[PDB]
Amino acid sequence: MQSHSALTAFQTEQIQDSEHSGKMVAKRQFRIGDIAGEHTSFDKLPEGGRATYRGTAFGSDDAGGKLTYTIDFAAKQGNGKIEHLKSPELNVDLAAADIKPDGKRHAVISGSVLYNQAEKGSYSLGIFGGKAQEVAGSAEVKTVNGIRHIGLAAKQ
Repeated sequence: MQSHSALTAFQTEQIQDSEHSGKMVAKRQFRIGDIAGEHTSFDKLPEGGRATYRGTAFGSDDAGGKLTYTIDFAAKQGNGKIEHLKSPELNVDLAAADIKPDGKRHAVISGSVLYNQAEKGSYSLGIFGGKAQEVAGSAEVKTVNGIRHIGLAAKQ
């Protein structure tokens, strides 16, 4: 009828200044901080979208893929779909998987992948070079047509 209301709120290691509340820095607080983008943006990735993760994911057979560049600087969801093989089934799409402050910069991203339909693959793409240079990685995509030991090489 005469009826309305609206509320919302959110923050993380992306929202400038709020960030101080977000990550660590200096605050009393309790037990609530970001623990998502802290080191992983800090590497030197700003709030923005698509960074340049250009690489190649050669198969144990080299029936491997290309690592297409798709990471939102916003948090560094370092993922890249593989879509360039003689068999459509071999197309490995990669899920968007984010990167907590693990071992600092967290030189791995625990991203699951699927062979068109078959989600029997785990990737481990990593970061180094601050802006993201040496996105050194591996996968172990495991199927009747899953050439596990993927040689992941990349440069930007």
